[PDB]
Amino acid sequence: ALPSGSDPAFSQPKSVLDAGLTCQGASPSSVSKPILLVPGTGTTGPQSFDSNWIPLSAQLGYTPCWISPPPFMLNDTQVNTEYMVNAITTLYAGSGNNKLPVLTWSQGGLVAQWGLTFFPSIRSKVDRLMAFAPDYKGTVLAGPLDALAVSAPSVWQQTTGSALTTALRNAGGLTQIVPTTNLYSATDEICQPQVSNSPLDSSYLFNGKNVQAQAVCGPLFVIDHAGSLTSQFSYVVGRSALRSTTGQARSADYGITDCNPLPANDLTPEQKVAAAALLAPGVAAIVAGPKQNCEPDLMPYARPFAVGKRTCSGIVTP
Ligand SMILES: [Cl-]
Ligand SMILES: [Cl-]
Ligand SMILES: [Cl-]
Ligand SMILES: [Cl-]
Ligand SMILES: [Cl-]
Ligand SMILES: [Cl-]
Repeated sequence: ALPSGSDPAFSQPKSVLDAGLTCQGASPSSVSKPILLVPGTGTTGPQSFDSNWIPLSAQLGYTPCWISPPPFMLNDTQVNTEYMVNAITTLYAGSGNNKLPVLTWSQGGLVAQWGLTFFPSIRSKVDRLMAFAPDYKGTVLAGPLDALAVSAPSVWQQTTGSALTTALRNAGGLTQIVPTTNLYSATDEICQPQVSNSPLDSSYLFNGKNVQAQAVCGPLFVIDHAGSLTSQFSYVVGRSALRSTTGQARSADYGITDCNPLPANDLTPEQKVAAAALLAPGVAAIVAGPKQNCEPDLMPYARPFAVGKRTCSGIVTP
C-alpha cells in the first residue's frame, strides 16, 4: 500500500512556495483549465517550457502554469516537490475545485511521482500525469562525482541507487498513482538505462502508458533528453494523453507517420530555434548553484523506505 493519512508538513514557508508558482495571463487562484508544468534539472519553468508546452498547451485550450523551485531545480528534490504540492492545492481550488493535468520534463516527473507517493491529499486533485523523459529510477549517467567532488543536491538524488530513488521504489512509487503517460527515448544522453522498452527503463511505471519512441519509430530513431520534450512526435503523444478519456495516451492516436524528431510543427520559428537549443541553461546552472559532497537527508516521512542507505547526516534509520 502507498503512504496514507496526513500530508507531511512543509519545510518551506508557504509564501515562498507561492512565489514559485505562475500562470500565463491568469492568477493561480482564479484560472480556467490550468495545466501544471514541472521543469527539469537546472532550469526554471519558462526555461524548460517557453519553447514548447507553454505555447502548445495554450493552443490546446489550457492555461499554462508552472513552478520554478529555486535555484533552477538544483535544490533537494523533496523541497522541489513542496512547490508542486502547494501548486496543486492552489490550482485545484483556483480552477473551481477541479482536477488538473500535470506535465513534466526530466526531474519534474520524479518530483510529480514523489508528490503522489508521499502527499496523499493531491491524489484526488491530479487528473493525469504526462511525463517526458522522467527519471523515476534516476540515471547511471548522473555523475555526482564527475569533474568535481561536489554536485547539486538533486543531482545526488537522481543518481541510480540514491536514497531518494530507493525510497520512492520501496514506498511503491514505480507503479502509476494517477493515469500516467511516460514518453522517453532509448537514445537519451542524460537518463539511462532507457533502452529495453521494459520495466528496466528509468521512465517506466507499472500500469502506465509507457511510450519508448524507438518502439514506435524504429531502432535507429534518435531523440535526445530535450527532444523527448520538444519533438513533433512528443507533441502528438502528449496531445493524445491530455485529451484521452482514460487519462493516458492511446496507441490509436499516434503512429509511424508522427515520427518527426524535430520541434513540434505548431511552434513559431523562434520557438523551434529555442526548442532545439534546450539543455544549455540547464547544464550551466549547475555551475553557479548549490553543491555538496553527499546526498541530502531523506525527510522523516521517507526515511523508513531507504533503510541501509547513506546520506549527508549518516545512515538512513527509521
Ligand atoms: Cl508557512
Ligand atoms: Cl502573464
Ligand atoms: Cl519563473
Ligand atoms: Cl540530472
Ligand atoms: Cl497532427
Ligand atoms: Cl551520501
